[PDB]
Amino acid sequence: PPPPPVYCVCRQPYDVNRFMIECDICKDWFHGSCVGVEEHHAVDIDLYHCPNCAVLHGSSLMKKRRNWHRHDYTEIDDGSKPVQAGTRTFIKELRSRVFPSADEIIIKMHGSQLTQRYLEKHGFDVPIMVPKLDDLGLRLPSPTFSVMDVERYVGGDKVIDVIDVARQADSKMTLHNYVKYFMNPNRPKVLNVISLEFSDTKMSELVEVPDIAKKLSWVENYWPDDSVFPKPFVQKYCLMGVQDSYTDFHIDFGGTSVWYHVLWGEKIFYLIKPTDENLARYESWSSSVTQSEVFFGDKVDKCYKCVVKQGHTLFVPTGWIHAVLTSQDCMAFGGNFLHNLNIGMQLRCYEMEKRLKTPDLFKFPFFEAICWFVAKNLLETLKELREDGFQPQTYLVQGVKALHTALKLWMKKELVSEHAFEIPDNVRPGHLIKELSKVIRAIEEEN
Ligand SMILES: O=C(O)CNC(=O)C(=O)O
Ligand SMILES: [Fe+2]
Ligand SMILES: [Fe+2]
Ligand SMILES: [Zn+2]
Ligand SMILES: [Zn+2]
Repeated sequence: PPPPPVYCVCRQPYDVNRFMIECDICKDWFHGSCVGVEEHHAVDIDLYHCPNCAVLHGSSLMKKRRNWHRHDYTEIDDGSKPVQAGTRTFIKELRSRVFPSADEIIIKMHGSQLTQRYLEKHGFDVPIMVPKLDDLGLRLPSPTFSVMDVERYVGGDKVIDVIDVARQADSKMTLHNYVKYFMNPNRPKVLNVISLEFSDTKMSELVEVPDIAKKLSWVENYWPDDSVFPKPFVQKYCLMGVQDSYTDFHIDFGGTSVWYHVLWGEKIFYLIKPTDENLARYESWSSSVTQSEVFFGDKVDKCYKCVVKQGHTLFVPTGWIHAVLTSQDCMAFGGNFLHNLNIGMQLRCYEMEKRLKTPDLFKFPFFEAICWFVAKNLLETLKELREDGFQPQTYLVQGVKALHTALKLWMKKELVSEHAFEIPDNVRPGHLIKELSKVIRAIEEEN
């Protein structure tokens, strides 16, 4: 009668859902949580020694650093192989690079001027900087709010996604362990936390997104509360990163627009305009084999450097390509949102993600689902407008049009089989597309 199979110091049966590491001495497996080993520490450990074996054999044999410019710091430091994104060398070169200032393109405003009316008239296609919090409708915890407070409200046991910046790889850690790492001024490595959405926590109550984001948001205006699909929550993110954290050039999921507020620290955004040329080069680079070794800021004509100091708020429009460097230990708040000002661009970005085979976890939850809802709503808003002697605004027309082309396409015989589980259970696809084309045709005639 053999003894039931158990592992680790806790002598528990295997649990394929928990992170484990193997002792090179006893050949047993251990829960990282039981022996104090984080998922990100695994790659640094060559041959692991559990606490028990270490007493007579010493601590784990760690891998040896031979360079400062590659994701694999063990590689010999000769001359072959270029500098990779996120490494110490990369950061040193980035800090000394010369960029045109973002002052050349962004718009500095007062919160009271940033309205829907203002964006419909001047458009929302260049980053907007709002230095003072006044009139934005943005509520945040006081400037004294610290990472320890985040733990206090969110709870130390929550599992968050962390990024090992020098490897440009991610893993999971408890908030408790992350705050513990952040509080020690002596960091063994650079770790960044960029996707801690807290709408579902006690912390959600301390934040109220900017009025302008709430006013324009698709989810805020067109997503039915009674829908069967789980409402997408990408409205409240808490960002924590130590000095030298770095996120490479990308375009927000679903072509969303974003707002960022630095509570303390300093962040530097490298902005690239979404011209057709830039978007093309971006998709090439994004899918290239040498991506990690090419600074995208060198593949375009202008890469603007935007310093966002604590207390400031930045809004970045649809499709803009940007990278971010954490200049100082930083805590920030931000959120994403879709709107009617640049539907075409939003759809363009969605399609690019499909081609690039972007993982489901890195996209706007129910993008097509919300696109149907919006179309259904805009059809009515368009009728009512004409049924009152009014000429719909050009951008809205061009937008609803772009949405028409997209919708029609998602139904094509060969395609329809995919964008199926996405179509909300209360809209008539064909009917909708038809009623749309009709109204578009009218405005395109009686105007
Ligand atoms: O974490 C940062 O400094 C910047 N993050 C992002 O732009 C993002 O998560 O999409
Ligand atoms: Fe060993
Ligand atoms: Fe971003
Ligand atoms: Zn052992
Ligand atoms: Zn255990």
